[PDB]
Amino acid sequence: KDGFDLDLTYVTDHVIAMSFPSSNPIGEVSRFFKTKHPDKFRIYNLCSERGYDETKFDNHVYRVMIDDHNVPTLVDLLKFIDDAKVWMTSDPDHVIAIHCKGGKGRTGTLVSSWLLEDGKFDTAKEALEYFGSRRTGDVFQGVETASQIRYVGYFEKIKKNYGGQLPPMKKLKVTGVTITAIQGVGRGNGSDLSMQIVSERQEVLLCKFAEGYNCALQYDATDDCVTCEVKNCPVLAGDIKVRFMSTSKSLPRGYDNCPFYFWFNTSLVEGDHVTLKREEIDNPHKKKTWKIYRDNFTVKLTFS
Repeated sequence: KDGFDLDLTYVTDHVIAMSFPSSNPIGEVSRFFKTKHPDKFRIYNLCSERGYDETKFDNHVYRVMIDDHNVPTLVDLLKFIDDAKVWMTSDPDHVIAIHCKGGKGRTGTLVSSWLLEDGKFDTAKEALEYFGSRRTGDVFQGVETASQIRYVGYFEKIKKNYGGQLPPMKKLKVTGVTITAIQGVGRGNGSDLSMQIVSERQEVLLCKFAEGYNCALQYDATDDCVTCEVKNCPVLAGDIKVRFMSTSKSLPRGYDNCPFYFWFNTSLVEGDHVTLKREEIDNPHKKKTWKIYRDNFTVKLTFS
């Protein structure tokens, strides 16, 4: 129309979400920002997996390293918010454009936190539905995973309860895991399952439930659940991902190459446990899986 053919959306007049500038061919995305926002744009590339020629955008590209179907570190989220705040407030015509690839999970985690920082919404849930409504009211139109939703909620908590800065440090050891509604999940008794805890991109603990490898499994058929005592957990600090793997052929992988997983940050855990409902766990949150993960499916981690 103005001669551009692009997956690009104005979420607001000064906040753009878009797809990856590939070589949207990069020469056209580049021409677009140089034509409609000359000297007044800043681009954010959220892809851990891929960069590009940032000189097509006059070197005004800020990188946040986020894995697809995952979350930024909370530190990186807050740094992004500071960088965008300085850019956005130094000139009424400055704009920010946010992207990775799918225009959706990673992009919506940062756009929705930005919309909270700018005061347009009071709650993560409204900012999330609002971004969902600009791409396509459902929070799962805003981002892809339950951890993405959690991290926008972490930003809201930081803003509201911790003065816009990180909370006092809390460190944890996982000593137990409990999974309810286990029938129908893999072998229905925990025996196909293992659990990996990942910190700073590395495995810090692996548990294999049938074998008692760093753990001991109890299956309670009456209560339709499994408990496992977790052994040898190192002290955990910061953003932690917990992944559950299965030897079972009937238990499919969703995102992240595993049946189900989640992120949490140790300083934002309340008390001695975290319990997540089905819609709060990555992969069981998708309705295509709700004959495997029933409505009372939950994962609880116990801490010391």
